[PDB]
Amino acid sequence: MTEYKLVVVGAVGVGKSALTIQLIQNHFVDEYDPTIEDCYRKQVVIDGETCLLDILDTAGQEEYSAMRDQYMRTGEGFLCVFAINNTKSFEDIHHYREQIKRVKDSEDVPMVLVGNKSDLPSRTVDTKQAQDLARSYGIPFIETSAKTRQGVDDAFYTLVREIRKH
Ligand SMILES: Nc1nc2c(ncn2[C@@H]2O[C@H](COP(=O)(O)OP(=O)(O)O)[C@@H](O)[C@H]2O)c(=O)[nH]1
Ligand SMILES: *Sc1cccc2ccccc12
Ligand SMILES: [Mg+2]
Repeated sequence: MTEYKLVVVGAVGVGKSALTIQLIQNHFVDEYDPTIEDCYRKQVVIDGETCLLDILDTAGQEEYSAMRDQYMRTGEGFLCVFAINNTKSFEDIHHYREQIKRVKDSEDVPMVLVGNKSDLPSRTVDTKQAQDLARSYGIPFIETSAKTRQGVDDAFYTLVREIRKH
């Protein structure tokens, strides 16, 4: 059956691991080693079509490695994650976006922009400015909380739809 290869990228601490573990294991893990990169696989059903998701939860020290480049070439879609209380992580999106397009040598790569930690009160990044950036990229924007589950399945499933459309 169909497999979708997803790569979760973004600055350290934005919640890549928390998002991935919430999606797969349905619980919020609050102090997951920042240095661990790993693959999470799970069978799921999406719009009826039964699926295998292969999700790469990236670690920052691997950024310029030959292995990262191969993983990006293999990856079919990218969840580009920032935190809504961390402006720098939002500004880093530009960097990850350009890297993915370069490494995969394409201007149209399946992607979703994710603004995580939506449960936190101290917002520094407006939804509108994230929506504006996503529009400029021509990709969906989904706001999530790995802690509460809000938006998590939508983020990942929407990325699968983006891969289908491609
Ligand atoms: N309140 C809240 N905390 C979060 C959320 N996602 C991650 N965190 C916390 O933010 C920190 C970094 O999360 P982590 O998943 O390790 O980030 P990574 O470096 O992108 O893998 C951890 O302390 C998590 O508990 C969220 O949606 N809400
Ligand atoms: S989850 C996983 C494991 C190995 C290689 C991958 C490439 C791209 C996406 C996900 C991967
Ligand atoms: Mg992590």
